[PDB]
Amino acid sequence: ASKRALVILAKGAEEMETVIPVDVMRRAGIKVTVAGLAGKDPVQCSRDVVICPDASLEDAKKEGPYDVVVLPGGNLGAQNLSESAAVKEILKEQENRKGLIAAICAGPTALLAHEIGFGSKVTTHPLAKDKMMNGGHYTYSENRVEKDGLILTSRGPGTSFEFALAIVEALNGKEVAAQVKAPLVLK
Amino acid sequence: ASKRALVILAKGAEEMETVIPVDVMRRAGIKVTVAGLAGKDPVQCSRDVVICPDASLEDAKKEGPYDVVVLPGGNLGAQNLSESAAVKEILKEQENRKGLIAAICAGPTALLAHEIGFGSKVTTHPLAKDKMMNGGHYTYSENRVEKDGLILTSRGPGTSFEFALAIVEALNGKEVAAQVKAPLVLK
Ligand SMILES: *[C@@]1(=O)C(=O)[N]C2=C(C(F)(F)F)[C]=[C][C]=C21
Ligand SMILES: *[C@@]1(=O)C(=O)[N]C2=C(C(F)(F)F)[C]=[C][C]=C21
Ligand SMILES: [Cl-]
Ligand SMILES: [Cl-]
Repeated sequence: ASKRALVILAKGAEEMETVIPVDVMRRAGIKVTVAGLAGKDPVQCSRDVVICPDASLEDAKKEGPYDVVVLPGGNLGAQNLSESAAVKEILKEQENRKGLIAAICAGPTALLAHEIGFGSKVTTHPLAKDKMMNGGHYTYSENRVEKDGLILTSRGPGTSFEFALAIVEALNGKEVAAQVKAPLVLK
Repeated sequence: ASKRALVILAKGAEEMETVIPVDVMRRAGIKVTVAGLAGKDPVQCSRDVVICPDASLEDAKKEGPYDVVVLPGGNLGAQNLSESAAVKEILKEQENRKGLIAAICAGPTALLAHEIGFGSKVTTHPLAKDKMMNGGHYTYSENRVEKDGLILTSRGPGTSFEFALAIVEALNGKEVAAQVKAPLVLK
């Protein structure tokens, strides 16, 4: 059976951090659901790219659980994710079932907000470190992609391909990740 | 006055090659218009990401000319660009006025279709080389980003940041490109 990914899309999401993982995961044969936090309607991303989600979060939740829950960054997107009780419930469920949770840039700060994965080694965007580290609930890393326990994190738009390929490797294996990587013309 | 970019968005465009340049150019303070080839309606990209354009191409043309015309790739997107008389007119105008033309992945093959920039050194995705080189009208390059005469080309999703930053440098200068680059966490 194909692996399944939930990508939660909120107003102010970083569009590159949303699109790169969606696209790369789909190249890997993962069934990806782009789920609108606010509902079914189009979402205005951080740099004004407007993306139409596949489904509302409310509806996508009914079709869970997923092999990975993905939290894009963007400061205001991450803040919206952090404020959402629906996100909290999804992440708690995913944590309880020992499923992969992936977050990039400021996205990991929603893990802090929802008390997810405490004790894990994590990275974030450099400018989101202090927020993430408030209380010392995680151990900070400067690796471009980091993975500890359930929790896969990464730093910014420029680490999005590495982040996405790490998700691919976790779900579908090293060989599929290498096959998907080659045609991308990565450095 | 701010520089202005036209990004032409067709069905089957590679969404990463569309979003990365739009976002990075907007970070650079460029006024970017995402123009729908087919009209005002949302566009289904190659990997099923749906993007709502800012305007139809028809309308965006009325607001030209632009400092750069950008052609994303995606094989089927590039084919749609190649078949369009409206694209032909836009590119011919841009060429006639000695303005920048930028194209990535299979995007450069639309330049061939519309007889734009013959004689220039160009790159493409490796799998689009033979198409681009039919007739020997260009000189082929394996550089990740190439620039000759009016024509700025690049290879694939994994060269999209380099491509976008080259556009930024051409329009806004080296200093702005470096300022925009740093927070991206590129390697
Ligand atoms: C990143 O996408 C994010 O979530 N925050 C962020 C910043 C910051 F934190 F706002 F400064 C900068 C670049 C990229 C990202
Ligand atoms: C690229 O985005 C493009 O336009 N074509 C392409 C391929 C190809 F050519 F179809 F094989 C592969 C990867 C990336 C791109
Ligand atoms: Cl942001
Ligand atoms: Cl393609």
